[PDB]
Amino acid sequence: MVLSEGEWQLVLHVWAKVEADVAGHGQDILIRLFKSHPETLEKFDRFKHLKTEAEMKASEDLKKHGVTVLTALGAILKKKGHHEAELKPLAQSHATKHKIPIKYLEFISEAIIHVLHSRHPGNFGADAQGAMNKALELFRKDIAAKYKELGYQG
Ligand code: HEM
Repeated sequence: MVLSEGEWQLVLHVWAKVEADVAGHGQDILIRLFKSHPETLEKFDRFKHLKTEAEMKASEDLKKHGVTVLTALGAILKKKGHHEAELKPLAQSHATKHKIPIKYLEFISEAIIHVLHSRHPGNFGADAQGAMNKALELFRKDIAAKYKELGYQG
């Protein structure tokens, strides 16, 4: 798939808002993911023990990881489709070390959309959401293809 320049502009305009508070958005997105799909929390030996949202919010480790995740995703989005170099190491660790099925990447995509919808209604109308969805679908399609090449495609 290929996004138009207009679609990338919608994606990067809302991402610029997210970047005003990377740590806050990161906490919201990961907590939304762990609450909506508790099975995903099982993949994190570091966070598996967290029992409630209050505990998740108070974890400094979880917040730091959210910043690491959003910074990586942000670098990918900014390449506007030419993200092959960035995807390689991410695909390798998530397929071989962490063992993260494409289904889970769908769950976090849903979490990202929910959080942007709640915090940025003015910059995340229908057209903007469609563009963000398309960007994340592209991300998932390319990651899936790399998974296959790496021998996982899980
Ligand atoms: C937009 C989606 C994602 C991005 C950009 C992303 C990014 C990252 C980054 C940059 C790290 C650091 C280095 C590495 O190990 O590769 C990481 C680690 C990890 N990721 Fe992701 N990830 C994504 C989705 C997921 C999902 C959906 C799961 C699980 C449900 C997952 C599980 C993990 C685990 C288990 C680790 C290591 C945690 C630790 O250091 O203890 N990732 N991810």
